[PDB]
Amino acid sequence: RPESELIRQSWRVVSRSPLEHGTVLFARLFALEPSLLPLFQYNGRQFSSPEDSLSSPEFLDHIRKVMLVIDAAVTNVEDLSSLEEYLTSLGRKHRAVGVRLSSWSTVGESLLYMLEKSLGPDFTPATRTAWSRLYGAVVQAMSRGWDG
Ligand code: HEM
Repeated sequence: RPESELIRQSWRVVSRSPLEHGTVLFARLFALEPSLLPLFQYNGRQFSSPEDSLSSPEFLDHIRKVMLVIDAAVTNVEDLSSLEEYLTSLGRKHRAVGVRLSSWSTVGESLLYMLEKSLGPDFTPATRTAWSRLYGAVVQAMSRGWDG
């Protein structure tokens, strides 16, 4: 695939500094869908504002976890079937946390925004298409966690 190469090349730029980039992803996400903010319940407390989340070590650790799952998907882009069972359980966990299926599309748009802003001119419509497809496939596996 030429898509798989576009993904690997674009990810190299981002994975240089995963917290900085994942911070962008989450800041964008809460800008679009502020109702996701209460789902992060560290020590039984909710964040009042999006900027509160950025001072939480647990929240920042979650950004790292996110970037690592995406790294795994990129590493396995040629065959994502090997992550399917893991992603299904990840889906189930997030359903339990309170993430709705519809919110995954917002996460996807936030990921695309982060890529667009990091790559600028290098974020070509083919790169965008490749990432939408990869992310779509991740979500599809995760959505198998919603059957019950
Ligand atoms: C709306 C988006 C999301 C919300 C509200 C959310 C919320 C949470 C919460 C509350 C936890 C449990 C506490 C913690 O470990 O920090 C969690 C765990 C986790 N999240 Fe997310 N999350 C989101 C998106 C994602 C995405 C997109 C990924 C990866 C693609 C991801 C990967 C993880 C991982 C790997 C864990 C640890 C799961 C485990 O093994 O127990 N999360 N998430």
